[PDB]
Amino acid sequence: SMQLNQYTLKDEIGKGSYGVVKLAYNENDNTYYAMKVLSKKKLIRQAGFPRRPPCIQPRGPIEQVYQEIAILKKLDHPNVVKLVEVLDDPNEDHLYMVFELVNQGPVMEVPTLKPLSEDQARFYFQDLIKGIEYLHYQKIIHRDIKPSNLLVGEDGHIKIADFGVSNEFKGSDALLSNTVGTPAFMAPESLSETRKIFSGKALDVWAMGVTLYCFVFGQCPFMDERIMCLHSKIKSQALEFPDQPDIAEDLKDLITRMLDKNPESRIVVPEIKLHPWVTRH
Ligand SMILES: COc1ccc2c(-c3ccc(C(=O)O)c(C4CCCC4)c3)ccnc2c1
Repeated sequence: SMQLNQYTLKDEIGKGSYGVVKLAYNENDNTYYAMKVLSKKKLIRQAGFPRRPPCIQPRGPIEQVYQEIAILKKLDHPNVVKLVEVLDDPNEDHLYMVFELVNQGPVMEVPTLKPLSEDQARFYFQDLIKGIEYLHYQKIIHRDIKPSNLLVGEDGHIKIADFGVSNEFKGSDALLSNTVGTPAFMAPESLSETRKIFSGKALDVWAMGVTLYCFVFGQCPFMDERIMCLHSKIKSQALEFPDQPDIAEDLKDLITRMLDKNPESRIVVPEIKLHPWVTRH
């Protein structure tokens, strides 16, 4: 182990888009936390080398980690991770973010041969709806919703984690020309060279749909090892359900509406919350 102020850093417990997460014992309150460890110089290099003056690269890449911190400081919800401390010396390269620990870790790593039952998928999906509606109300889009970023706590409820690429918008929605994400979870409107911008909140809904499909089938609905073919399938392949496991028709309807390739007609979170599959047991 190693010592960092009042914390004793132990094994790696996660690795997200940036940095690594360590188990950290706080000697002041005899409690374990999760500590994300980052290198400022490594974050700057991850955005790419800057271009000589003549999809524009941001001028100051280090601003995204400080946006992530500002976003996390704003959020207090039982289905969202809780940032408790930031350790950041301006004369040091490392940055540390301390979170309340969510003991069981990620709910699923896609693909899996052990999907969730329909009733357990509903319980976790109800948690995901609560967390996402709260983020959207706080004018936050997550941009990387997938099962591996949903942590299961001691209480069996999930918390949304990995805000590394999250964005705060002004107004009613985020207006995007391009976006980040895990390709198998990216919405079709984000994968074409077009003149048209798209809604950030509808990207999160599409990713919730791919997540729910993963919860019950253990793999994404559109999949290919060849990136160009994956993008083509997301944009042009009709959604299909495997013959087994057999799932309820109302669940198929909900997933179909979340995975509407047209973001204008795609179901919105206030409607998802009242869908018959979500409100029954
Ligand atoms: C038991 O295992 C864990 C692992 C990560 C945790 C975290 C945590 C903190 C920050 C990030 C991030 O990269 O931004 C992450 C990601 C790493 C991969 C999954 C999401 C997790 C928080 C609280 N309890 C955790 C418990």
